[PDB]
Amino acid sequence: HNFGAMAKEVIEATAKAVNNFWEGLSILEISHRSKEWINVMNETKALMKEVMDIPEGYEILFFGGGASLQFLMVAMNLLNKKACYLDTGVWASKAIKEAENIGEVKIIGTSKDKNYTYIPEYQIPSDYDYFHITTNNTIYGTEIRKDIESPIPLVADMSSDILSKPIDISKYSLIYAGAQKNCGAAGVTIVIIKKEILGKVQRKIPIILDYQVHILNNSMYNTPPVISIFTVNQTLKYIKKIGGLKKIQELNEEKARLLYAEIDRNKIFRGTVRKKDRSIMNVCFVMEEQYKQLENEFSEYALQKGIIGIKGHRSVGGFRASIYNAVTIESVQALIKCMHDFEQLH
Amino acid sequence: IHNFGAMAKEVIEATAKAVNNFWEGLSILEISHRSKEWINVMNETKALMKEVMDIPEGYEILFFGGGASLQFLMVAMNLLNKKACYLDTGVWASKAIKEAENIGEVKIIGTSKDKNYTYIPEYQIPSDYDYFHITTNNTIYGTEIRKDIESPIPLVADMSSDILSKPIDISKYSLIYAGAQKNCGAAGVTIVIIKKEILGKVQRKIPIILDYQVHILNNSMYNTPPVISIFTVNQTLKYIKKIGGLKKIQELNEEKARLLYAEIDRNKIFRGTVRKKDRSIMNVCFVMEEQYKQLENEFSEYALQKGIIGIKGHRSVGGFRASIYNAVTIESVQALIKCMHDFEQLHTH
Ligand SMILES: Cc1ncc(COP(=O)(O)O)c(C=O)c1O
Ligand SMILES: Cc1ncc(COP(=O)(O)O)c(C=O)c1O
Ligand SMILES: [Cl-]
Ligand SMILES: [Cl-]
Repeated sequence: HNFGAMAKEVIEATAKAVNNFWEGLSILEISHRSKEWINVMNETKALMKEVMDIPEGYEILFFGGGASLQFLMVAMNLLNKKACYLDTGVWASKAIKEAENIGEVKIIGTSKDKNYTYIPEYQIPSDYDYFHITTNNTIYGTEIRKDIESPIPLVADMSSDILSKPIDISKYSLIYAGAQKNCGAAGVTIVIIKKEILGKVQRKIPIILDYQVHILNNSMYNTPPVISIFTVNQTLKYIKKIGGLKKIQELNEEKARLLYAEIDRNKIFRGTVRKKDRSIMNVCFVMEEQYKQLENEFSEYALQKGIIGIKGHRSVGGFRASIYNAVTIESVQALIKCMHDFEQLH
Repeated sequence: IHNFGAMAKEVIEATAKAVNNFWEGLSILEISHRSKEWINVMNETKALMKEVMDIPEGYEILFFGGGASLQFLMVAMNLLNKKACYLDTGVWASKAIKEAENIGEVKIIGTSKDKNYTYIPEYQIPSDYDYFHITTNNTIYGTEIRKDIESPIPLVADMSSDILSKPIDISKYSLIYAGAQKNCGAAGVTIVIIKKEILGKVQRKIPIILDYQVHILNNSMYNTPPVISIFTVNQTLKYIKKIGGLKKIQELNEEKARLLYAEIDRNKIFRGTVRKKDRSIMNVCFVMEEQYKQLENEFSEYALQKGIIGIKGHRSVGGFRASIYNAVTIESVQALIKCMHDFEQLHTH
């Protein structure tokens, strides 16, 4: 019924563009070498600059594949001697592992000890090539709050929180996001990168994995993921129309605030995650121990009521409500009402 | 208007429909790739490709984001242990070779670089290399390979510009791949068809995201796949089946090329760049005769005024290139021919 929604303006625009993008030609059949497309590339780049307040010295790239390709690219392009990572979840852990296959990694802090229910403390050593974080840990519902000011280059996987709120881009040397959550449709990954960090690795880098080759060719070194890039272009237009990332944040903060209040009020349920590290985007909650056996009964009940895709990833069990930008206040209230009624029957 | 670029209309409409409402009011852009609705598409696309292409048992089908260039690297990382060999028949072939050389030892066993890749060289395949890589249709130069290739070592092939233009004997190949923006689908997806028993034989470490095994173990959803581009491949396969398979698709293409080459050869304004026996049926390259060399630009503008678009050659050849993908109609080819025939800069009657 409702739970991975994309804004409707963006769906309609995309469909329109499939029927007729330019002069009768479908967006699926135009050349990516044509000027019509190059213009979209550049406007999308200018839109992301505007909407996110990207300063000078940062390049914007679009890659096919996902955040996982970037786990590798980050390491191959910046890990010369050694790099450090914060282990806050499945995605953080998968980044760390890919990087370890390339060279030396120090894990400077982890919350693996308590099923990643919290964000650990850490001291950033000043002699590593870069420091990599995962800002929203999608599976465990933790996010990072502290304004991070790294003495070395700061790399961040924002797959699950890019375009949910404004950020200070200048604090980061490289930001990336698989784009299927907020931000766009499956098939594209965004990379925003402070060019001056490249060129400092003695290892050879394959051409297709070399950020410089991509920068020099404005992300069309080879065929880019046109339609997914288009959906990013529209999503940026909609965020601007509706008054920017300040506003997007307020609506999200609210949606999360209601849902966490319901979780905490309701005796059937409890949030898994420490209050202070609670993510605004992925809201994880399990059955109270007393009602543990009702877990499956409630899934079926939510499904009967038209709520879909709130099952947690396996490792945590319980539930996870992913409150992406395009999920409405109304879809959140119907969850709350489903949870409330579940409590009142028991 | 006549369109060198066209996608079949059934496929465009189906994709648009699926963007509005794929399943129970939800757009294909908003469903979960972890949902059963999507998994079913993944599998039906796989079963369709198996059916339509007659893929034997022991071959896996994978879908990758990115393009054929990512596969240049994956191929080498997954199969080049000691050394491999390549045939140099063009820009794409040369780019594959280069990426592979950055990984390990490559013997280039034949090249047509000597004559601006106007022909397909002879070669002897050495039996002690890990694999032999070819580019079956050389998109920029308009050559394709004809000989039925029977390799004594694993045969890898970049079919980006000819996949789904005709039936092939899949059993001859150990790995086939295709960036999919030319016949078979829309930009954002690359197909890989792979004989699984060739994997596992490399001493080098392979990054997880580049390891074909990890992908196969997860049915191409090790991570988020390119959903919409995969859907367009799913529809393209349905259309090919409806209209009677790859045998039919071939006849129509062979015809379209046959007409256009006859016109190129008949017309004194123009000449085909490529040796006759190696002529590609997909990418038709032709330049101005030397006598009419200065008319090159005048003719581009003339074609454009007449509604023909995107026939300009890649820089390295100049001249022209008519890409006669499956979805380009006989009628669009005739209007090119009629445009060419209106060479009254000569006064032929
Ligand atoms: C924070 C985070 N990082 C990385 C990924 C992996 O994304 P992809 O499927 O684009 O490789 C995801 C996917 O959900 C995610 O939420
Ligand atoms: C034969 C061949 N190989 C490789 C490529 C590169 O594919 P991609 O742009 O999908 O990297 C192309 C692009 O046309 C091609 O025609
Ligand atoms: Cl996670
Ligand atoms: Cl070529």
